[PDB]
Amino acid sequence: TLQQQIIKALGAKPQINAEEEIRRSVDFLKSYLQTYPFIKSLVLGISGGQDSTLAGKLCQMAINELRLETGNESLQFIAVRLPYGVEQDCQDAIAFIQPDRVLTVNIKGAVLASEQALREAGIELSDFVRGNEKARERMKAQYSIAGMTSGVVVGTDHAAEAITGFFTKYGDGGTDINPLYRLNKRQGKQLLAALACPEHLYKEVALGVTYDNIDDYLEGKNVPQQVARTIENWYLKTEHKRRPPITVFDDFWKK
Ligand SMILES: NC(=O)c1ccc[n+]([C@@H]2O[C@H](COP(=O)([O-])OP(=O)(O)OC[C@H]3O[C@@H](n4cnc5c(N)ncnc54)[C@H](O)[C@@H]3O)[C@@H](O)[C@H]2O)c1
Repeated sequence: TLQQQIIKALGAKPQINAEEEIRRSVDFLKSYLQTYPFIKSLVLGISGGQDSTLAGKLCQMAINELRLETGNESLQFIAVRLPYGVEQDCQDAIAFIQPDRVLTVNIKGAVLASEQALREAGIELSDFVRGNEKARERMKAQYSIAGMTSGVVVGTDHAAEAITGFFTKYGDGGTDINPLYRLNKRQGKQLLAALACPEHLYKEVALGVTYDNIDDYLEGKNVPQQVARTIENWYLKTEHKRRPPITVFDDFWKK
């Protein structure tokens, strides 16, 4: 079935062991850094939300262990705050993660400058497109930081986000390494609980579909037809976001 097909593609499991998944992600990050020694930093945008809070904690753990085990003091986890103009949740998240370094880059100026350039070209952006434009400016800032600190950009994408394609293409979807990929929303909460994360940091989505509906679907459970159809629709519609640019050799799009 299509549901079983999606579950397999995203690597989702019905249930997981929190401790095991935490270690899987941490050792994944550690192993990558050990394989490419020229990498000295992990860069991640912090928003105060569940996903980035979890990913941030895992990145700092990976760095903490590597520094102790290798004695390499040049390794660092860099948390980046990317506000659009003008924090409590972000501040609480930062206190929980305890990142080596915190940078704050206000993206408003660049976004306004981009729109002025487009306006002079005769193009006026809608609030909707502006939202994706902001996500791409955030991607730009993180890659510029990575470029100057010999780092890689960590992403927060996971199964509950990938299934609907609810991320900006080459925006927050533009990252180098995604340690949360495979986990659904509630499973992310499970890991945060095991990490003793402040409860208020992790506790609808669209067309009457909630995260519980999405997680149940990903866990192989039976959900209402209306819900299942909406989910599967979003998935098929956004396949282009989960693959590299389309070439004459691809056939996944042919109907
Ligand atoms: N109802 C909801 O809750 C809902 C629904 C949809 C999107 N969103 C949100 O909106 C943002 C995503 O917006 P979006 O996906 O339009 O913008 P996007 O930039 O992520 O994707 C749109 C771009 O992808 C390319 N594209 C579109 N269709 C294509 C196709 N069939 N083949 C190849 N390329 C194609 C085009 O360049 C198009 O401009 C996210 O924040 C997402 O969460 C929310």
